[PDB]
Amino acid sequence: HAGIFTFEEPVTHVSESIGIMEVKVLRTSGARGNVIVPYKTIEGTARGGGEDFEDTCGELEFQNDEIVKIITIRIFDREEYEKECSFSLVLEEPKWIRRGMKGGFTITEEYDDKQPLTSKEEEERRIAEMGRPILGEHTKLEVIIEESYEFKSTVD
Repeated sequence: HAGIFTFEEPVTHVSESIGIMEVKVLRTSGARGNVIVPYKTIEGTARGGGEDFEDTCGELEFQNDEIVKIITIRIFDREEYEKECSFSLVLEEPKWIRRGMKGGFTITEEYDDKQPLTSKEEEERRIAEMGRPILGEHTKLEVIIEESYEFKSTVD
């Protein structure tokens, strides 16, 4: 189906002393199957590797629209020195797995170990990919941390 996954808010500012932050990945259209939604933390001005934040890259399991997933990022209690440290988190191309649907099942048996599904030439590959789950239009999560940040009205 046309799956659309996006973050709650594209910018979140959190405390250094928060430990773990929580972001829900929302599904605009919904979910109906078994959808694996990968994500990856982008080191902007903040340093991963356990310095300011713990970088996290994994894949979330969105089966049905009923459930929601949360990305838990480790924010370290780092009282270093004032930086403009922020990191972004983005969602990767989500994949729809069989058995979670009804009637029509995409039996992914044509896959190539290098990277693509369509390991052939352009057999309407773009149309095939347009029939794959995607993310929202502009979906990024800029997570901002450091001693003394400004808390704006983050409201929905």
